[PDB]
Amino acid sequence: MDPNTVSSFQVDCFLWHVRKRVADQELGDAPFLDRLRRDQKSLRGRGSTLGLDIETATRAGKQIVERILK
Amino acid sequence: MDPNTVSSFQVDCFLWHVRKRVADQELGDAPFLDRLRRDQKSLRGRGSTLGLDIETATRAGKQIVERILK
RNA sequence: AGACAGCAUUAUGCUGUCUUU
RNA sequence: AGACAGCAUUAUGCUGUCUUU
Repeated sequence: MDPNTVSSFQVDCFLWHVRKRVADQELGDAPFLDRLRRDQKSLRGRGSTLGLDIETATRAGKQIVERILK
Repeated sequence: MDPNTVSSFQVDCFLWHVRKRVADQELGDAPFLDRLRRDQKSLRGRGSTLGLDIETATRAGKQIVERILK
């Protein structure tokens, strides 16, 4: 696998999860929710193409984000 | 200000900053960088429409996300 | 009715990953 | 050449915010 393809997928998965939690807390406006829906479909297609699992990639993206924010 | 319009802007600003830091660490693929550029333009337009500053909104988004992830 | 951003559907151009004799 | 996702430009439909008769 191309390293940056995988890391970008992982980060994108984690950031989608963050956005979902924001939406769950009733903080999203209608466009924010529209983007959440579009991006869920996008990540599903990307995940399938890569043979990777979004839930697993989410944990990896969390690790990456935690590293770069310290 | 519509509450969810402002919170969505703040979260989006913070998540853009996170993606920029990911890019700076050479972890982004070309599409990831393409979206970073598009979303920068989008946030500038949204910020201008709202009369808000992206840098200040980034800090608010950080607080929101930290609260959400606790 | 205007400004801004997005989403959906279409077109055209392009980028990336992977497969491909 | 195929699959997937995106970006750019353009068309149409729509959503939200704000402004405005």
